[PDB]
Amino acid sequence: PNVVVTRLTLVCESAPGPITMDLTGDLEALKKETIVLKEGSEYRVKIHFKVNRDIVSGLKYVQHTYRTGVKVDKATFMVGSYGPRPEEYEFLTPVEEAPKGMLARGTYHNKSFFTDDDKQDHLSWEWNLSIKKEW
Repeated sequence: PNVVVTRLTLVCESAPGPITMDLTGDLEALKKETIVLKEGSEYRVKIHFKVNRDIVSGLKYVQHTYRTGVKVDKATFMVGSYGPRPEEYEFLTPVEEAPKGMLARGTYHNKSFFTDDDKQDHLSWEWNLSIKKEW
């Protein structure tokens, strides 16, 4: 395909190691993968993607976050226009603060969509974020 989503990374300097998932692999297995942030960490979501053949416009990243007892949190980010090249591009969301406090720890269930104004399903995937007192 012209657009290929390759990877999700949580960018956080204070993390003791990389926080990343390979989106070219088994998507069913991503749900079991442990993605941990220390509570209160400042981080950004980084989506890596390739544009292979043709200039594209209106790319968008959508993330739905499910947390027990809370209404689903829906966020849309404009990614924009990109031309073809061999090297992947990286899109980063604005910085956000991870949840903090005893009642905010544990599991956040995410469904992510990389799409565009034409509603193409470039990739849809699930992943879980675990918020912990320590790394």
